[PDB]
Amino acid sequence: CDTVSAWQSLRGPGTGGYYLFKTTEGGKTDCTYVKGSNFNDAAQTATYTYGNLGSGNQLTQQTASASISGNAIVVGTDHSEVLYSDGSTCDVVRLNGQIELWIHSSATSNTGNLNSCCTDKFNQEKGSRPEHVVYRSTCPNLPQ
Ligand SMILES: NCCc1c[nH]cn1
Repeated sequence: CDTVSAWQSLRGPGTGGYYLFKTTEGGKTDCTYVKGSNFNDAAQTATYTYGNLGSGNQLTQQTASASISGNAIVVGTDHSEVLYSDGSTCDVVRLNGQIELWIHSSATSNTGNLNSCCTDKFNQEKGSRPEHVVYRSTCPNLPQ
């Protein structure tokens, strides 16, 4: 289960975006997501649009520059260390001690059949910490 690089994780397929599927973090807002655009492969920088479910059944949106530092995806002060990513469908990252399993928008109808490398890494790294499911099928589509 050789991981792709942090840049390959950030960029993913280069289209769509990622929903937070499971996390060790409690109190997370439903439909937490990130979506990259304006990918600069040379500089390994992108625009991130991110948010979660707000009012009126609409996703919130805030933008930030996303970049890479070592093996972490950097958004503001958040450095999310890439534990495993396939660069295509899912990522397992560590941020503020929390273990997070993110899924590409193309993978949201198969959450029981995700890349074994992603689920194995998430299950290993969370240890005895209870998981929380943040994604649901009724989450709105990502910002277009
Ligand atoms: N595809 C990477 C998703 C992500 C998680 N955290 C920051 N970005």
